[PDB]
Amino acid sequence: EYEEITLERGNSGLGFSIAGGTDNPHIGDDSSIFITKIITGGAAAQDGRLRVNDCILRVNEADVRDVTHSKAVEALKEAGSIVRLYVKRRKAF
Repeated sequence: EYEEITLERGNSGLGFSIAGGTDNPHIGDDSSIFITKIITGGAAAQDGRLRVNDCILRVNEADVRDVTHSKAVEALKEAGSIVRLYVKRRKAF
């Protein structure tokens, strides 16, 4: 099951936060950064944005799995007006 979320841009804090660590905070093999928390009180929360805690599959139709910490923050922010995130979840066991 996959559900894409197309939210609008912000200005200085959409409302949701993200965590990452490819080569900025500490060395690592997995560049794919994950979400930490969705802070209510922003364009993101206003339109929606659920509580995430994992890495996104793609951003703005492009995979941002090739970034650093400061790049990921900008990869979204600099994504443009409307930002669309795709997330898929497979069922098993």
